[PDB]
Amino acid sequence: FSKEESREFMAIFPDIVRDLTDAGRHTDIPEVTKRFAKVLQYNVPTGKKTRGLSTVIAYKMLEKPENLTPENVRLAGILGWCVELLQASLLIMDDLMDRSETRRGQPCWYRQENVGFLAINDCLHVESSLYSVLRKYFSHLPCYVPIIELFHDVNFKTNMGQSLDALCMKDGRPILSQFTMKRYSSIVKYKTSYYTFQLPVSLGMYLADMYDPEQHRQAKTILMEIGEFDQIQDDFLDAFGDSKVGTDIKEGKCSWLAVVALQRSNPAQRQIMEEHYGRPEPESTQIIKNLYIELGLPATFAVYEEESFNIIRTHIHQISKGLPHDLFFKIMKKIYKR
Amino acid sequence: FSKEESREFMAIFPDIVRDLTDTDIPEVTKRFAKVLQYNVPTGKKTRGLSTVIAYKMLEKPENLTPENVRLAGILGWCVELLQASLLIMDDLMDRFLAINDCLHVESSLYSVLRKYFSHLPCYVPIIELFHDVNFKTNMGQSLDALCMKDGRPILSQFTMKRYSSIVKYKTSYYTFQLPVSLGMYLADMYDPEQHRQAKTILMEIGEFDQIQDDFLDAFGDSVGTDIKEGKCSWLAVVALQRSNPAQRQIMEEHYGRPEPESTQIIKNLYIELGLPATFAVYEEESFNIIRTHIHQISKGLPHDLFFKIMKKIYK
Ligand SMILES: CC(C)=CCC/C(C)=C/COP(=O)(O)OP(=O)(O)O
Ligand SMILES: [Mg+2]
Ligand SMILES: [Mg+2]
Ligand SMILES: [Mg+2]
Ligand SMILES: [Mg+2]
Ligand SMILES: [Mg+2]
Repeated sequence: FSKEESREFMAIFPDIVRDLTDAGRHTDIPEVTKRFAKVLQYNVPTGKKTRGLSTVIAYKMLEKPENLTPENVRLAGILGWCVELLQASLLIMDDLMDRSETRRGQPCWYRQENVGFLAINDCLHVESSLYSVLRKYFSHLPCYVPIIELFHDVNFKTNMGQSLDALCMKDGRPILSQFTMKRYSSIVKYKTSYYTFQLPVSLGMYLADMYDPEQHRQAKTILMEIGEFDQIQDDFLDAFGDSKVGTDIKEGKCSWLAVVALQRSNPAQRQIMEEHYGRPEPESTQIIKNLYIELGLPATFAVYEEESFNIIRTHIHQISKGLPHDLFFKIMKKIYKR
Repeated sequence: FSKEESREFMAIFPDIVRDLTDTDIPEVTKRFAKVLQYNVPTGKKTRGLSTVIAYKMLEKPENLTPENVRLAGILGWCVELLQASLLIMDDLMDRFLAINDCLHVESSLYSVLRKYFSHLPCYVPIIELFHDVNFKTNMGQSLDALCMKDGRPILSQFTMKRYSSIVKYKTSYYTFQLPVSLGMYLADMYDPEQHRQAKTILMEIGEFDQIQDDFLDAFGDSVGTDIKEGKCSWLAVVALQRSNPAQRQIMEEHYGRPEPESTQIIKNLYIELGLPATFAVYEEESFNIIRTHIHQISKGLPHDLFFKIMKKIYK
């Protein structure tokens, strides 16, 4: 993203914290409002903010140029921060569920002194807070109700994704019979692609007064295809990228690598996965990495990266109902880095 | 609640489960049906039935159609979905329930609202009420947690002002305000002054409800764990107001400890400090104040609704 777009977006965050903690609403409980400021300051504004900024980009590529006022671009930024509020809520909870040590370079929120399982309340609180932001800045606009309904629906779908991911684990141990490409695809769609890709684009559309369910559906078909590649590349680089140190094997994740390894494995190779996948010992991670190398997963990913890129590019050329192709090409180029 | 009211309310629940669960992801949808079935419809449903009663006592008789009473029942089930999300979060904090099931069950009430209410004039006030009540409930949960540090109760925090705030935010908003404000909105009663007048009485009733509960935790016939858990209970707050330095040291030493003998030491102190007699004086004085405020209720609100709520809490 541009320096001007990044700085404009970052300037909004302190106002959202004031709106949620210092707007003279709850003056009888200052210790709680001061704490919630710290919850927001720790968990919301330190990332790359890809999803927030992408909300602004989407809006700027969907709206008529003559409607792109500083005021409307700031509303897009506020919607972006609501996506970053939802994400913060989801990751606070996922870290507690996964018992992770760090997120985005920082100790996980639940590990901070006197949090622990109180992170569940903080998760609910941060997600609830975005609706207060929506009421303040959007209650007077026609997009208000569609935007509220989109956030609640995406929250419900993301929960289905997280729960489906959990149905791949039994008492801390991966259930390898569950590691199918069909279930993988479903996990990625529900758990990540709705909030990562569909939510920013649909928000841009609503702010631009695009309400045609068919325009949203066309955008969704493409964004779910891009989202699937984004998570597959992420899974690949967890094991094969250059040092973030990847822990997906130890964690027993239903990764694209594990799914494709099980498709390709002879019985001896399947037994290695059963014995060593999702185990804590370093030598068990190395055994799984070595099996991924033996099964040719690097070549497999290289072929998938080229084929998927060509299929998505073809599908974007075929988009209709006046959706701008350049937006979908721009999202592709960010994800494929070409 | 009449047999007819209870039975009509219960008949809605299977529809709500089908609405939310019945797809490319049938194994996780089936699981979510079980999450709902196992956690939402069991036990008394006082908050959801209160929403129906509020609507029936607020609406014009001519508008009380079977169809509108069913809409009130659906709003009551939305309150019960929020209750279930809060009981799940409590079960998770105590401990096939998954940690995200509390978030998922809470999110599901907004899908029910969209389904049944999105075309009605009351829709935005209702969704905004749920949004605000959720935020306030979370603030109250956080304030309760600020009364504990490193596993020990912070007795300097145990003030009546903080106790009243905890009860208001954590409990009374969603238990008492939300059912009545829903009944009002469904009956096209939008006037902020009417909601405010109801709120004054409902927060007083909610305060007595929690104080009675706190009293019975220690003094009721069973099994109460407030003392062992170091809870910011009315008994602990008043004990600290009434204690001399020797009595305060007994609280510092024994409040919030795991040993059964420490719970008996604290119960003995509550007896020594006359907490039972203090509760008797409060129950009589609060009953009189609340009855007075109900008789004074204005802005065209019905007395009988608030008397009914008061009578269920005080018996
Ligand atoms: C309803 C909830 C709480 C959803 C969580 C959403 C999410 C993006 C989880 C992280 O995935 P992960 O655990 O597979 O990977 P990591 O934690 O390593 O990012
Ligand atoms: Mg996870
Ligand atoms: Mg995780
Ligand atoms: Mg990853
Ligand atoms: Mg990780
Ligand atoms: Mg109790």
